[PDB]
Amino acid sequence: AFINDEQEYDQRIQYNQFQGDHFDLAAISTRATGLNGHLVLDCPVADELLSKFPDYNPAEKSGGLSREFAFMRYTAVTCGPSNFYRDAYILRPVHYPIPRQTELMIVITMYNEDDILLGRTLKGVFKNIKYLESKARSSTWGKDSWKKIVVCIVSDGRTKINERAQALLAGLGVYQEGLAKSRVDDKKVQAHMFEYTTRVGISKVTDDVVKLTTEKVVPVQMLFCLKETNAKKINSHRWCFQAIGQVLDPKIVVLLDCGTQPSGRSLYELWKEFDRDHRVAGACGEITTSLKKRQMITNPLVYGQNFEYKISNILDKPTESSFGFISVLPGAFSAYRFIALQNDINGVGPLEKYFKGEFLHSSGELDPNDDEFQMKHLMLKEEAGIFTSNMYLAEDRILCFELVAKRGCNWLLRYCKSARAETDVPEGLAEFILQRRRWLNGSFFAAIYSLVHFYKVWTSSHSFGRKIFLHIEFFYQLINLIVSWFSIGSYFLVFRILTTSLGDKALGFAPGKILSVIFLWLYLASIVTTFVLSFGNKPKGTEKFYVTIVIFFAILMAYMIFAAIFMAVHSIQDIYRSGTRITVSLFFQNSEFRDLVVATSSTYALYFLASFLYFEPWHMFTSFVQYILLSPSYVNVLNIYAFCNIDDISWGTKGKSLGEAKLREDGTFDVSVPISKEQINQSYLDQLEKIRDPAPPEEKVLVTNTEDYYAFIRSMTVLVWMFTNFVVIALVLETGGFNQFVEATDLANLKSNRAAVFLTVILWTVAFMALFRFIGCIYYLITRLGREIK
Amino acid sequence: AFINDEQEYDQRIQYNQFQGDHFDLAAISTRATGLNGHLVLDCPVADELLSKFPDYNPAEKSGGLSREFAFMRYTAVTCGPSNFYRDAYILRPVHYPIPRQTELMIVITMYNEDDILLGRTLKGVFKNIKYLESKARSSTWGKDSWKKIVVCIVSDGRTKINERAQALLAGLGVYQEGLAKSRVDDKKVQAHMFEYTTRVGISKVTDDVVKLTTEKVVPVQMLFCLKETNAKKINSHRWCFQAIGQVLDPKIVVLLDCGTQPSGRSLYELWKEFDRDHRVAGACGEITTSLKKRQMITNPLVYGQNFEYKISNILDKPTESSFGFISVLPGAFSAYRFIALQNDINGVGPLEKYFKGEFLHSSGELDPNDDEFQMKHLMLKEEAGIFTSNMYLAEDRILCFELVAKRGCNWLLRYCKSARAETDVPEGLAEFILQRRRWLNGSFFAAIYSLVHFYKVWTSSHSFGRKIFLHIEFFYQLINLIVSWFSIGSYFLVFRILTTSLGDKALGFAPGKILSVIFLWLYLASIVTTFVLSFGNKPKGTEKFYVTIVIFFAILMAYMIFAAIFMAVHSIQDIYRSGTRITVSLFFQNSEFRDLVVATSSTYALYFLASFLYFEPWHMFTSFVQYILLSPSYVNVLNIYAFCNIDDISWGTKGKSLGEAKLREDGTFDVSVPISKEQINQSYLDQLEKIRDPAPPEEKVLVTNTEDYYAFIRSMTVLVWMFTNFVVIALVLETGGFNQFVEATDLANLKSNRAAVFLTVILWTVAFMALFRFIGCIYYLITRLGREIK
Ligand SMILES: C[C@@H]([C@H](N)C(=O)N[C@H](C(=O)O)[C@H]1O[C@@H](n2ccc(=O)[nH]c2=O)[C@H](O)[C@@H]1O)[C@H](O)c1ccc(O)cn1
Ligand SMILES: C[C@@H]([C@H](N)C(=O)N[C@H](C(=O)O)[C@H]1O[C@@H](n2ccc(=O)[nH]c2=O)[C@H](O)[C@@H]1O)[C@H](O)c1ccc(O)cn1
Repeated sequence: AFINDEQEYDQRIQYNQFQGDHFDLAAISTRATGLNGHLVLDCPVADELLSKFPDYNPAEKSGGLSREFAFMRYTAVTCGPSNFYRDAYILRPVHYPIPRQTELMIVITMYNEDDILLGRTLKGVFKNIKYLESKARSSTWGKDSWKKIVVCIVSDGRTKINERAQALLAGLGVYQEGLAKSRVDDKKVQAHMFEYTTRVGISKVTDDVVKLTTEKVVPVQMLFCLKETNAKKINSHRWCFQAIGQVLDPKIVVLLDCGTQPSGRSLYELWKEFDRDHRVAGACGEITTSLKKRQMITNPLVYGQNFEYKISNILDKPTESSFGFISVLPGAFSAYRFIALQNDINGVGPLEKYFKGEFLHSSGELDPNDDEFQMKHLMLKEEAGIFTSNMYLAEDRILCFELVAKRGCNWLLRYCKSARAETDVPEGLAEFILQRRRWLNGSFFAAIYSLVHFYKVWTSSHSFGRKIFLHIEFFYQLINLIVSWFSIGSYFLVFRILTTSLGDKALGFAPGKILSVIFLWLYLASIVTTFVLSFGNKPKGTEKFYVTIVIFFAILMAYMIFAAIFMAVHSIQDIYRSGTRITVSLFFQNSEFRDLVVATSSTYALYFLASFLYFEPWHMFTSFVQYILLSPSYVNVLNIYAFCNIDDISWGTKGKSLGEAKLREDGTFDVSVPISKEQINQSYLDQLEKIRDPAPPEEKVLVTNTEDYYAFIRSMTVLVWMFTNFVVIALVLETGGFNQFVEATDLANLKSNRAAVFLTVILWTVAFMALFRFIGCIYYLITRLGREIK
Repeated sequence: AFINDEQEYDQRIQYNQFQGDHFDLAAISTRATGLNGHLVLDCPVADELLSKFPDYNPAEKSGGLSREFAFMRYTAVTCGPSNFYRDAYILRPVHYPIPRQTELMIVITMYNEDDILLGRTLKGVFKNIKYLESKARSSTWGKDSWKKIVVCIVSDGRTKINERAQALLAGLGVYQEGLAKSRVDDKKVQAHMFEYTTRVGISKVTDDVVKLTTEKVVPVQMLFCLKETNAKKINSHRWCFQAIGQVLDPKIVVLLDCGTQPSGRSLYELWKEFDRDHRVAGACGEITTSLKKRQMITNPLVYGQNFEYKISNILDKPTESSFGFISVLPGAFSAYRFIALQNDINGVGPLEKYFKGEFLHSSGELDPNDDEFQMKHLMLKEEAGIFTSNMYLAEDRILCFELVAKRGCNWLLRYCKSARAETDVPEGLAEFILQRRRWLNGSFFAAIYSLVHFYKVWTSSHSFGRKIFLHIEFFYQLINLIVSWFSIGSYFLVFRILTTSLGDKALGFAPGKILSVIFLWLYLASIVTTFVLSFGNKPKGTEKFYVTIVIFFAILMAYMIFAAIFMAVHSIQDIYRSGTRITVSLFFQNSEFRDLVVATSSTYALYFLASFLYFEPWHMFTSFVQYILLSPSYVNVLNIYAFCNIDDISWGTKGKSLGEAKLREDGTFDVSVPISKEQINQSYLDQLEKIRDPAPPEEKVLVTNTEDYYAFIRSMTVLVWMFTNFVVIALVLETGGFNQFVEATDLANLKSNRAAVFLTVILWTVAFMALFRFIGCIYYLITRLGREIK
């Protein structure tokens, strides 16, 4: 088990002086004393772990180690997040005789994750902490910097945590099996907290095994909170913010997920981003996809996701950062300023909005024995509108808007490209669809909520120009939402127009008509099958149907590109045939050539320039084709599945022995039945009276269950989506009854004109959005360079 | 509580001699002795119930009543249906010193039904038994006929049974609360059986209250089997047939449902049907809908259902009875010959097929403690094909085909119109849809199964002509299935053709085009909304959407009828305009007039004649319009909901405390945690070894859950249905890409020709099916009259 930039860190660190502070222990005889009336145990760690440390001395009973390094502390929490601070639950960092002030709380969320992912995450965090320690000419960082950093691991589900990750945590010395207790004082234990200052560092993380060693390891404060029952990531975040954060009172809370490995200096970059400008309240870093042992042709999906991530980080994040409002901060890797998230005195704030979703989106069955029964009952009893009851879709995204548009605060959201983190993307198609469901739903709901409540930014204390530019960004987001809502209809219209154009006898392509008909039939079949499977079955079961649909859509996209190229070439040849010389004006006057070629080429050129200026050009070659071929799948399959499954009904449906006869030694059976005449007569009369009366009306008027409400909401949403898309399609191609209002000959010309107008509109809208994003990223680069010079 | 044809029965009955036979009791001290090692208690009934009887004498301790009338017997059954006969479970009728042979077992099924429905059913049964007793010149019936009849009530769910119905049963004296025991000898009690010979008769059943009296009441044997947990009607029928039937060994088992009130002589008619011809194995009686306090205009749905039932009983049942094979025997009211249902020595038979559906269609989670674990494990372990695993759809319908096409037996199914029963139809729309789901699914699956396995009738020992006529019936059923599969597409095609015909400028109707377009859009919207609601929501929640859709379809049907009439009138006027005189040949040569008018008029005339010849003409006037207006709803809404919900997933998903710390008198908490160095080191080494190895491949290869299988089956079925219907529609109206293969002018003429051909085909197919059924019912009437003369 035990065996270049990192080397620089080791040189600056002495490694000889790591004596811990003395703290009061809890007596353990096996009666044990608990601090403040709570179940607290300070057990000793395995002797071998102590022996590994260089400072260990065989003569010393404990090796001469400090109290913190020698004993691991276990606490059982029964109250829950809401009352954790109210109760006298004291964490070790604040329990020292000299209080320790936290500067950076690194939160890690785990759920049945393999030991490899946790090992990679912990290796990244340890490397970042080592770099922070090694820093010499820093006012805040340097010697004894590890005392200001706390690593919190919140595992979701005691019975769902992977055994190998638990073994890894035990190897760190944080976790011990025997300590955990199910109940205390007839009260259920909601969470189990283990606190330990580990001096064990992960040397390397291979593909199959994890190797940890004690050589050149900086001490790290570890707090491992194991939850008794899984209550989702929102409940995990409630534990992190509402309960632990208040006790620790840290700044710049960093959120991480298992499998995300930050760089060697990324956390320092995030902290510097927060430190330079005091108005910044949230930050995010570039996220990258690993391509170590994945081939270009064997894994098209991975490379498509890589291209998507690179384009996002290069165009979308910089522009939003320039405007000061980021739609989404990646939960996998982001950071928030703690004070900015605090609610107002009135009780309304970003955290309240974020947490309300967990309470509202759940079965209305509250256990009276829970100590949080009053809070949940009050929250559910309150009248909730459409937006409040549907906050669960937005998730973290709501926090960004709530932070920017505060009543009287001046906060901003910023994106830094210096911070980089590597994560693992889902290789399988079913996992990809399941992941994209929530992304799409959250993005749509967040956009709608922000656009509807855009007036809230007026009261915020921002500069007038800042408000004007925020309004410009809101207008851009409105345009993007409108374009995204009509994605499927626009794709179908473009496909139909391009395929039918090949059917014209003017151009010499014979199989055009038959191919167009076959592709239309296959498209309709794929759409219908996708809808049926989305409503009925689970992605993991019927994966092959989705694979076939994706392959068909890739082939169709290839055919569409070929048709567009053929049409453009034919138009150019006709231009030359017409004679009278050729001029650039004539080329730009031809609708076919212009729309089909110029717009797409301009968009590609903008993407290429943006990639080059960021010194990340490879993704424009290695992973472009896969993304282009998969785009129709992105629009159709993912969007259909996301909209059909808006409601996430995780909870199930709903939720005195008469007697016991025991055979005795003899054949007789011991029974207790009525014997007296009086009681039998009384029972008979009671039955007669019970039946001898008319049936009263029920008039239950029960509130009923919430699952019906969310199912209704999802049904209405999908119906409206279908109706609008079909209205647009009927208007463009005269598909419905509109063809009756025209004649045999006028229909063709009118349809052609409408199709041309639609094509030019959509293509130029896409090109203009690309230009907008390009200019935004250019400005981001210029301003970042100028700030760096300063 | 206690207060003309029936009068005739009382006159013939002496009512003075009703002494019961003596039987051995079980000692009840409160240790009580059980017969054959089972928990059996013979408790005394309430003294007032004994006092009511005329034979009661105040001087006598028990009033002089017989043992059976004085004591009620309770038995606790733990084994279940499979092993009930194997175990020494003895029912009172077979426990007498002189064994009693059962002649007619009247089974009643109850599930949270109101006391009113049970009261009506029991009143009907008691009246039938009284009539049988009164019969004088009968070899089998007459004096002491009540000893040959046993009434079995199987209630589904101990905790779901309605309290008022239970009070009614207690008033009868069958049920007592104290006796029931949850467990015996550490074995769960599956069912609770109460046996009593009640002399209490229901005098009348008002709308709100039930009145029972002891005057002029014939004793009735009652066996009330209350099941501990609900396992559906198939499990109830398993209890009735597999377990009670074997012990009683009756003939002509009669099946009834709560709320079905048979006539005063209906059961005698069924028994006579069985007695006259020994080849008959199953029988059914006419079922009627009550219209006492329901208005023609206030309740259109009730009258539509009334018309449907009358037409069914007048046309469908007689023809199938004439052929000797009935597709469905109403479970609410039918009868079966017990010996015909018995399985073969090899273990294959109608009952095995019927019961296999319950076992296969359920969660694959068998409790090892069940005594039927071996049987269920063997059945599930066996390889099951598509048909065997989907038998749950057919339900009772499978029994009919399994009976007719036996390997070497000669059995027939017959329908008698002398037997009549009145039932309550669902007034609400949601209840109607829920009821029709299973009807449609069962009919479709039974038709498919019978058609596929038509060759099984070859080996049956029937006359050659009988086999020929059965094959003719199979061909007719194949045609009916084909017509029913394409119902929605045919309806849409007819609607589109009729609405577009009004758009032609030849006829002077201006709003035709706009109305056609609007109706097309509304039709598409209704279809899409129906599909979405069927997949997503529950009928009870979103009832108003269905109501609106039904109203729209009724309006559309009215408009379609108007359009057809207008077109026919215009065609006749053009015929007159053409000149050259008029002849019947010219009228029958015009496709428009012929197809639109002659076929529909012929069908209506056939229906009218069939109604008149059966002396039931009123339904052709009172309830015809409602059925005509609701037919499109029948085809669209019910069929869509039934096909979208083929899978009935009733079951849910899926299905050691670390320690306990108790605070003592002092502040210390009592805990048990590791103390010794050795155990801590051993645990640390164990964790190191656990993590120090590579991850082995899972390779679970688990069988997985069955719900996915049924969801997949339903998805495939709906997809195939959609594909076939759309193919037909595209072929007829040139809706898809087919229009590309024609020109501007030829398309209109070709579409018109195809539409005319489709209209004539469909209308004449309907007319010919109506004629076939009419001839069949005519033959049924003639043969029944001839048999009556004989
Ligand atoms: C999605 C993320 C990462 N791949 C991931 O999987 N995140 C999970 C999530 O988003 O839910 C985390 O949630 C935990 N979880 C799961 C189930 C539960 O029930 N409770 C619970 O806490 C999981 O263990 C996991 O750590 C990915 O890197 C990413 C995100 C944003 C982005 O812009 C780019 N990339
Ligand atoms: C449907 C029938 C009657 N209205 C009815 O409701 N039958 C129920 C059924 O068909 O299921 C019976 O099944 C019992 N049941 C219910 C739920 C459960 O979970 N377990 C259980 O035993 C119910 O109590 C009830 O007696 C109607 O008259 C009819 C039938 C056929 C026909 O051609 C014409 N009309």
